[PDB]
Amino acid sequence: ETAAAKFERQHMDSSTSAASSSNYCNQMMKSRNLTKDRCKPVNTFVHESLADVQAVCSQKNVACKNGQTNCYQSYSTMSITDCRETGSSKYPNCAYKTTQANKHIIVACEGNPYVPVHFDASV
Ligand SMILES: Nc1ncnc2c1ncn2[C@@H]1O[C@H](COP(=O)(O)OP(=O)(O)OP(=O)(O)O)[C@@H](O)[C@H]1O
Repeated sequence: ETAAAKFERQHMDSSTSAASSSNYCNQMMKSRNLTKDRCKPVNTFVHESLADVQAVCSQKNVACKNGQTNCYQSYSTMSITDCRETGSSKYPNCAYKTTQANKHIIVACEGNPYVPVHFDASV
């Protein structure tokens, strides 16, 4: 699995313009293998074309949280959904608070082609 393909699986959801229910996260985290070896604590999904998110690799260059300079912030807010684990969730019954938002995404890019491999933050 390429880092790029991995990024699409953990972070991308073109299927829908946003989460409708408070249990998007439960379905999505399970169905993308994010709750397989353990319950991943937090995970953001992005509801935009794969082309709109890839285009972020030549938008606003900013400093990554780990110190590298291959991070880029989007000029536009984008539709995102934050999944956060509930303290009353125990593997294997992973449970998640769904949160819908419009924020700028920050991603790290790499490769030829230069594509997103890492989600750094949203602002
Ligand atoms: N500037 C960077 N910061 C962090 N990771 C980076 C950076 N640039 C490239 N990467 C690469 O991205 C890959 C994926 O990182 P990671 O597993 O944290 O992705 P993620 O989508 O952030 O996962 P999570 O949702 O668990 O935070 C790593 O193999 C790493 O080499």
